Amino acid sequence: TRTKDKYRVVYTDHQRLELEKEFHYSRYITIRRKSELAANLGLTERQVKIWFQNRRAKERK
DNA sequence: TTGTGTTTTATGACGTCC
DNA sequence: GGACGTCATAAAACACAA
Repeated sequence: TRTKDKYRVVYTDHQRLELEKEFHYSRYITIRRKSELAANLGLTERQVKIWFQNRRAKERK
């Protein structure tokens, strides 16, 4: 769906920062918010979703 | 350097929506 | 039969004592 002949892609610093800020604001992301964020950062909704899931896991750990 | 231990993307499997 | 949540796990990329 995302993966191809780039197994995984390194997110820019800026992107990462934005995501972190969003996470801090709230740990779950609304569909609308997700859509906005993907639009404004050059990532797919799906990518954003994945990231949030990862981040929650990380927090738990 | 460069091993090697850890972190970041990403997936399928399985679970719960109030 | 979707959407999103967990999780164990693979592989690329990084962090950094040695």
